[PDB]
Amino acid sequence: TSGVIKMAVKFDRRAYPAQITPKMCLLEWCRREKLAQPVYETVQRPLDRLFSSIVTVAEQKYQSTLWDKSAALAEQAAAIVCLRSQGLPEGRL
Ligand SMILES: [Cl-]
Ligand SMILES: [Cl-]
Repeated sequence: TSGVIKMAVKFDRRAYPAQITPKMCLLEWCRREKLAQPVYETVQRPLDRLFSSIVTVAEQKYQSTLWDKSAALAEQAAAIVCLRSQGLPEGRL
């Protein structure tokens, strides 16, 4: 159950309904299957002030390799890696 699963992704807000995001889809999958809910860890780097995040779900870790303009945006990209690497739907129009 070790290691980190990764992809190069960014969250594109106009590709989803304003009120249904990847973080919320991931939370609903955890409720349905009675798993512990997700834990995020987010950091900002001094080189260029961008953010990156890692999410832990069911003892497995997931991360995007790109950096983005806010904590919220980084956290949404982490959620996408978790869902898309597993073939789960993520809310796209
Ligand atoms: Cl959450
Ligand atoms: Cl934002």
